[PDB]
Amino acid sequence: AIGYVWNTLYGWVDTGTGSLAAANLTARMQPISHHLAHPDTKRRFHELVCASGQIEHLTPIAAVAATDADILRAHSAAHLENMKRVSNLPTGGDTGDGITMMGNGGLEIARLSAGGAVELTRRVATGELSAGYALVNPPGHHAPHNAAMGFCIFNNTSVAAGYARAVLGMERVAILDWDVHHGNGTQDIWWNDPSVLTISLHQHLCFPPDSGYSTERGAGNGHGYNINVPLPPGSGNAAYLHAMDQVVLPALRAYRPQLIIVGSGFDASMLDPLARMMVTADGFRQMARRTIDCAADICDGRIVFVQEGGYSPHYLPFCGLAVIEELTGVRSLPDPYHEFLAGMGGNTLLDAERAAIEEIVPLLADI
Ligand SMILES: O=C(CCCCCCC(=O)C(F)(F)F)Nc1ccccc1
Ligand SMILES: [K+]
Ligand SMILES: [K+]
Ligand SMILES: [Zn+2]
Repeated sequence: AIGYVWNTLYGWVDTGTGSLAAANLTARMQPISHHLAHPDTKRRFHELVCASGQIEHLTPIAAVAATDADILRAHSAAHLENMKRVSNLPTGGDTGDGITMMGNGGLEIARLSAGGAVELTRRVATGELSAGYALVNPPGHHAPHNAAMGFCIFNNTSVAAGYARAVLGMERVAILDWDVHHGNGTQDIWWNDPSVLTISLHQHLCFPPDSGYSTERGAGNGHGYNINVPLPPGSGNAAYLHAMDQVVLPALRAYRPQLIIVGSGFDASMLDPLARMMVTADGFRQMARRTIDCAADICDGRIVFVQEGGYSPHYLPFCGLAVIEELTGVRSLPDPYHEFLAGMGGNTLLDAERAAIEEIVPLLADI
């Protein structure tokens, strides 16, 4: 039994008329119909899940709105009120950073997104479901304790981990983030806390700026329980898999969490505009396979995938379907881009990719 969350409203997120920042007449930034982060990309993933027949092998899980209490396990009271404030606006607006807009009443979607991750987590921890994928939107991993950041209103995976901790009585949770951008928000929230291990693989210095160095390791009792794996631009399947086997899986095995949550972004894909990595659907399949198999060994298979980024409306759906096919064990479709992307490279571990991954190995000893 594999849980699956999609709520119609995830496809209704209002990203405005700009590309990234707002449309801007002085700067001569022409309005456009599809902002980089337009919800269509993730809706296409859902429709592919359905049209492929994969949905026949899933157990649909209705999202429940994250309460104020759920949100406060990961965020400050000032953050929550500010988001209520912004959501009350006639056309809503920018949440603070200039690129993260909430539409009017947008808070309802932000609660359903966080809440989808919570509900899926609850039913897996219960033993109703062995595992699941929550295809939520807006994403979560850039939102720190006290802010919205980089399209993220609330930190979905941290709301879920906070629920696993406080309500389900779990002692140890791991959050593995393979969205191509640094999970700065998740790092921030659990910084001082050894009871949540946070692992981020990312393109070095992609987003946020000046963030996600390997020297960011947590603090206090949480020192040694934040792991960053910054990778050079151009890294593909070989680099990601090397990183899985040499860093991620050993970290997880050393840590012994009771639940693995995956911040699952597909913006490391070969065709993504918002990074320069070369991962293909098979790369993501192989990453999902190894993490699921790891979960089966160390925490009775309790693994929850939660949607993060990815900006290719053409390719993301097939990267996403590959991960769901690994959960259900049922293959629906080939990757119709495979032969096209195959010759492009990324499948060889380059010396500089190896050196980047080898820098993190010593950190394993402190877990
Ligand atoms: O770099 C950006 C774009 C942010 C990229 C957003 C990545 C978000 C995700 O993939 C996720 F949605 F959070 F998962 N903006 C920016 C950064 C610094 C100065 C001015 C603008
Ligand atoms: K990441
Ligand atoms: K931590
Ligand atoms: Zn991203």
